[PDB]
Amino acid sequence: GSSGSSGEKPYVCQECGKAFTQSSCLSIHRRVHTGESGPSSG
Ligand SMILES: [Zn+2]
Repeated sequence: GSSGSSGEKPYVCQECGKAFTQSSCLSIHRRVHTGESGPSSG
């Protein structure tokens, strides 16, 4: 379900744009947030 208000899991990465169902997740994420990705893939 969804509510009609803001302030839902403030922790939201912007570099790649990935959310997390749990908390204190973005923390460890930033740790392994090195390198980039492009359309070119194997
Ligand atoms: Zn990210």
